[PDB]
Amino acid sequence: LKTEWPELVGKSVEEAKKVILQDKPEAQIIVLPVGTIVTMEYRIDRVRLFVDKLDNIAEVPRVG
Amino acid sequence: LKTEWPELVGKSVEEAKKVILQDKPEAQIIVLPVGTIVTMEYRIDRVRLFVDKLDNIAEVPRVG
Amino acid sequence: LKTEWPELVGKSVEEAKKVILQDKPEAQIIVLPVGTIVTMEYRIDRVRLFVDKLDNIAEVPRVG
Amino acid sequence: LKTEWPELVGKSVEEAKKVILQDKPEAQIIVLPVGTIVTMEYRIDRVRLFVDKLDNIAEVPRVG
Amino acid sequence: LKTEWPELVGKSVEEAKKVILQDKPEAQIIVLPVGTIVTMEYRIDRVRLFVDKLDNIAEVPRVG
Amino acid sequence: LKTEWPELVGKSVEEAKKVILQDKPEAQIIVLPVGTIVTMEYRIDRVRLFVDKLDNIAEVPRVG
Amino acid sequence: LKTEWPELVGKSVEEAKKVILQDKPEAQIIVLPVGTIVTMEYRIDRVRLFVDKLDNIAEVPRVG
Amino acid sequence: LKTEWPELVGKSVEEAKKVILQDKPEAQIIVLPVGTIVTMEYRIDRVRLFVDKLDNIAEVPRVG
Amino acid sequence: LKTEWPELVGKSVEEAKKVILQDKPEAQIIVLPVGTIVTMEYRIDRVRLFVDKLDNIAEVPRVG
Amino acid sequence: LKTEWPELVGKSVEEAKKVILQDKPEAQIIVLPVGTIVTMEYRIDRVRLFVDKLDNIAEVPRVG
Amino acid sequence: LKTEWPELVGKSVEEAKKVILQDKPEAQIIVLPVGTIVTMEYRIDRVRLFVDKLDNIAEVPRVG
Amino acid sequence: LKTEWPELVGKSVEEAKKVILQDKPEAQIIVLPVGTIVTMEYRIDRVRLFVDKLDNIAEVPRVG
Repeated sequence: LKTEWPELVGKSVEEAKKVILQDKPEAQIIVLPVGTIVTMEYRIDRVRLFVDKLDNIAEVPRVG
Repeated sequence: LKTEWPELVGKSVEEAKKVILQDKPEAQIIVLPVGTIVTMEYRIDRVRLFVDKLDNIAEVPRVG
Repeated sequence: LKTEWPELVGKSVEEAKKVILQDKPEAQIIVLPVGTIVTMEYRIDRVRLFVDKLDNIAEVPRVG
Repeated sequence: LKTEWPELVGKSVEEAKKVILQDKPEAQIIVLPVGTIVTMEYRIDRVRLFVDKLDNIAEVPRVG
Repeated sequence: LKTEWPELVGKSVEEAKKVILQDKPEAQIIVLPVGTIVTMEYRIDRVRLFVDKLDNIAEVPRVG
Repeated sequence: LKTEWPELVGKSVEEAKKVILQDKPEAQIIVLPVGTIVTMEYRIDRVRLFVDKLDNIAEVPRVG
Repeated sequence: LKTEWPELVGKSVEEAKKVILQDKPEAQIIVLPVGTIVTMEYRIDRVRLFVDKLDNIAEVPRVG
Repeated sequence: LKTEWPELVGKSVEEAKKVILQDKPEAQIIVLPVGTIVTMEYRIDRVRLFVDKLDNIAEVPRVG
Repeated sequence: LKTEWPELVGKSVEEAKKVILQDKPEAQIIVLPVGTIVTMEYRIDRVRLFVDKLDNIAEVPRVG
Repeated sequence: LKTEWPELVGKSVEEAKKVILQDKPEAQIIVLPVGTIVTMEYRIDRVRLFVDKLDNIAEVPRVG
Repeated sequence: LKTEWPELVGKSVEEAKKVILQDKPEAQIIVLPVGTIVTMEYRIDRVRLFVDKLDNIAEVPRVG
Repeated sequence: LKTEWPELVGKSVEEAKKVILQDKPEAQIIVLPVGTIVTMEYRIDRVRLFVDKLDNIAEVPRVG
């Protein structure tokens, strides 16, 4: 399953959209300047617990 | 499919681990203080394109 | 009760406003670039206490 | 409806928990150092749209 | 005493200025994009002490 | 009216509390490490309007 | 000695320059958007020591 | 007039205090870890104007 | 060529070091808390040019 | 092997691209404003382990 | 040896370039908006060691 | 002239100090956790001009 497009680095948005929609017809393509947000790899086995000063769960745990 | 544990907000790490491993035996549980990183919802239909000043792809596009 | 519009990811502002105002006629719609602020889920059961070096309440506690 | 506790500024965590649980027996109390995260007022009428370079919706819109 | 204008969320700058100057004729109105600075509630009873590694006062204490 | 204590820079928390409570018996004293939050002068004549991409009011305007 | 111009809040750059140069003919006036940098009060009696993990001086101490 | 102590880089806090108080008996010495705040050179001729979206003065101008 | 160890997520530092040194005997292993720095994928084909206001090269370009 | 172009500091993007593509015909050139992201030297011998509160591996270790 | 140009504060880029190139004919002049990056004084005697959780060297030490 | 110690990555502070002081007897060694500050290469030919909204010099230009 193809989930990354390293061949598109350096290419135009127009070329990137054409290639991505060929491989992933349902793609919802979002165009952002570098450094807008810090993306993160999704790990379906991982569950992060964010805890407070007393080691209680402070945010809703979710897979990723 | 259960991917979030809102019932665990306010509970201890020990209780959270017990509940999560019951629902998701393979979970790799990570314990972090609030505010360490900014997590983000994973959207399997979305592909973000991060672009440079000339609208060329600057980072490897990936699903999420 | 509908409080999220995942179907609007990738659509235009114009389409998003039309859909949101159909579902939520009172919506006050605000349009911001990605990464402007870090939004956070509202949890009506939760009360965060922000404390100082001596574990005294430093900000007004509020629900959320 | 009471949703804020300005009278607790300057008091201990122990006193704050006692008062909050009297007013809101279901409260899930989280204790964090000042400056950990930037909280934000929840506005049930507001819907923020976070948009990309081409004014398309980049994140799931939600009430708040 | 009116110190907040929740009714103005979603309205134009022009409408906001008209309403604010009606309620507060002396208002010095400043127009900034979201996320420029992090504003903070002013609490006339509170005095924050900002301390150094040795718990000495490092900045001039002021009310707020 | 005294609202600042420049004479306390360099002194201990204990000395600072004694002086502040003499001048302001109602003070709610909060002790934080330098750099925890960015405080800001309160200006009772000023009203900041935080606006979105379309120059609409995005946050509740308040005095300060 | 006048070192601050609170009367200029809300006025134009043009008006501000005229007033400041009347009071301080040598002023080197710099025009920046809000939030560009975090300015800090200069205290001629204060000397900050910035220290490393072993409590050694890590940066050149200077008055301010 | 001596306003900087480059000879103290690498020395202990104890040695630094002894030297600084010899040169500047009135010094109010503050000890902070590196990176706590971003200090800035004070320029007595300079006046920064921080402006809003409409080029109006948004903060009190001050010398420095 | 193995350059990533996804199987180590959730395991101890001790187990991780043992596995990494088996696969990569020369590894120089560094142990940091999450969120200390933002790491980035190295792309041997890519050359980033960081430019100033006038589109001149402002930093030494390097592969990566 | 040439992996850095210190001779290009101060030159135009156009000149930089010409020189880089002469030395590295496969270069994928990305043009970004200064300060967009914090780049980091790639060290093929190094493996960073990012750990959680309990010293467990929190992110996939990778060479660099 | 002249390494700083305090006389140029408040002057135009054009005037600054003329003066700097007179004093330093080899200068590679870079023009950036305030707040883009945090510059730092170079100290030829200093060597910073950046260490990990176990006090091992985590980055290549360099003079400065 | 040796100005960097890549051979010390992964070694202890004690070993690093011994090696650095052998090569550079005058070194003023500072020990900081990773991510405390963002260091930057010093370029003796470069002069950065930091400019304000009107392209006037806003900070003292210096070599580096």
